[PDB]
Amino acid sequence: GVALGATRVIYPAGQKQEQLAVTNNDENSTYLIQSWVENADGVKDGRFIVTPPLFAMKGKKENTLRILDATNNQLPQDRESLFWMNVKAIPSMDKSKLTENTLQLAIISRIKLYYRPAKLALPPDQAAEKLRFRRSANSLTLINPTPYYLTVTELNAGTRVLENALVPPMGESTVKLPSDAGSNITYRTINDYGALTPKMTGVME
Repeated sequence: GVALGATRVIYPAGQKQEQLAVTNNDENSTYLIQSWVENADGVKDGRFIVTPPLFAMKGKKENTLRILDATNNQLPQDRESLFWMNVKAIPSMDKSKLTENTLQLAIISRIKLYYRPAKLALPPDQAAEKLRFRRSANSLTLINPTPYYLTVTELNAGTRVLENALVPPMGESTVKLPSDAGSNITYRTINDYGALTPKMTGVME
């Protein structure tokens, strides 16, 4: 819920500030966008700040967020970094001035944000071609123990078609797989421009 400029956002050596639009589907309801960024842990750490981080707008409008460098914290270079760019978007946050703490109204849009100064020696086109896969009679583990982080969208594994997933940092994720799943894997990915790729082949081992 809420129609932000994208469903996924990238900071390719943003080295100033980037942007993310906000719009709505409905045109009656007003919204209160309340961005915060999180250290992949869902802890809100001001390693990123947003500007305006906090606004109301009328739902059918645009109001862009800009998202700017507040890291400076000795981020790694032997691997990259991943953020969650959470937005509580309340369709008008009335009934939150000391009236209990149980206002359900919160379309938390929960977006993901990549960081990459891209100063790793890993060739970023091949990042998706060294994301390994391990198939089982229940699961398909995504294997991103690589330093770079790329998205895998619409994973096809043998005789089955699977969900979108996101990459954990230098680690493995899992999606559902049947007790059939042939030895072909293919997928689309999100490259650093937000370019959802053509159908590309994929790399189990």
